[PDB]
Amino acid sequence: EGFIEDASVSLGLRNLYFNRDFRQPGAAQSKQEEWAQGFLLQAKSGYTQGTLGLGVELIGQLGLKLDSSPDRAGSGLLPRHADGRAADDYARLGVAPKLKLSNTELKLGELLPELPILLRNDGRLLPQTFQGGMLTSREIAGLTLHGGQMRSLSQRNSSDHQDLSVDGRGGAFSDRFDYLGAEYRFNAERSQVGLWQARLQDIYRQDYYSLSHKQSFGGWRLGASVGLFDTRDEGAAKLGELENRALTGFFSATRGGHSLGAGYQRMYGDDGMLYIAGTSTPLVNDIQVRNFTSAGERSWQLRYDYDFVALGIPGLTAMARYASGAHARTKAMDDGRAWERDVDVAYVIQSGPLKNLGLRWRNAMLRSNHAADVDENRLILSYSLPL
Ligand SMILES: CCCCCCCCCCO[C@@H]1O[C@H](CO)[C@@H](O[C@H]2O[C@@H](CO)[C@@H](O)[C@H](O)[C@@H]2O)[C@H](O)[C@H]1O
Repeated sequence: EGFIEDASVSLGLRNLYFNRDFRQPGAAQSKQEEWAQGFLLQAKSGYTQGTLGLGVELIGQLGLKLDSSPDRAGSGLLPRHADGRAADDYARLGVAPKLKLSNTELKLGELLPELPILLRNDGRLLPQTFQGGMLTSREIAGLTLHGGQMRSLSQRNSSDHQDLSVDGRGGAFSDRFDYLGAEYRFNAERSQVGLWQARLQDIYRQDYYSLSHKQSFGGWRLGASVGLFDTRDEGAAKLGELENRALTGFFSATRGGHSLGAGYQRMYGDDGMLYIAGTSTPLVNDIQVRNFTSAGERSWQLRYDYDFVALGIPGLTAMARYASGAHARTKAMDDGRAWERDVDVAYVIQSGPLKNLGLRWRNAMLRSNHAADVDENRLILSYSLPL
């Protein structure tokens, strides 16, 4: 009578071939080329009856080495020993109790947060996870309030957890990551304004402002979004004084399966974008291999999408984008330039025994006069088994 009625168990399967090719010689390491199979166990109970409902969730991970050689092993699909050898496997299991009162919900334990201020990475074999507690509340129509504290994370290619730190810096760690968020949706569900504040204890404080609108016009579906991060050092300020403002925004137009979109992004201040180690960001140029977040980096993006439904081939989609950056500072030089060209093709079998089986290919070129030039390919096989 509930609890057992809204319960679900799924087994996510991801077969991944990853090949990042470094073009410049001597690159010391010529290549990251690995192949792995991941398993993602997610089991949720429903909630016990009563005004205060209890429930529990479980996240299980298993990554298996299918092919690797130490000369080419840092791909991020697998943990990597000091000898340079990939692990043959790694696993992880976290439980997550949950309470629900009215329209307010609390989860503690192993978490998969997808927050503008803390976006869990899923760019390899197995998801990044966090450890702590999340509150989510929507007692008011249109409004969603967020609060929580994280204490540790587990990176995508690790069984283990570790204290939090900031991407690209390390050295300074924290026990305590506290946030608060508010999100108001209006104009017949079209417009939305967001407000966020996060505090990585004794390292940084980060504000985030968000503005977005989405509206259909006959056959056109236009979308506009703009966000702003403002990050300063905080407390004892272990990384020292920090100073980044980071702007992002795009506009998107879609009609008859075709999508075109332009994006802009700019890093202001002595520091580039500051975020939690290994985490993703909602910045528009956070793309396949690079995210264009170096100090002072100004960048834009043009993106094209097509949904092959219209041709009579549903499940087939294609995407291409070009990202260009300038004025990046890298001790060696200011006016650092880079450009990345991504190509995404995906197919999902829509009928038959193999319904929902998915194959996706991601290809990227990156060239720069500061970053390492790369060519990257990933083959991704996907399927989700309900239990
Ligand atoms: C379909 C997929 C189902 C897979 C389920 C299989 C069960 C998983 C068995 C191993 O699980 C892991 O064991 C690691 C070794 O013990 C732990 O390291 C963790 O354990 C800590 C101590 O608890 C520390 O040693 C580390 O830093 C790290 O956090 C970790 O938390 C745990 O998840």
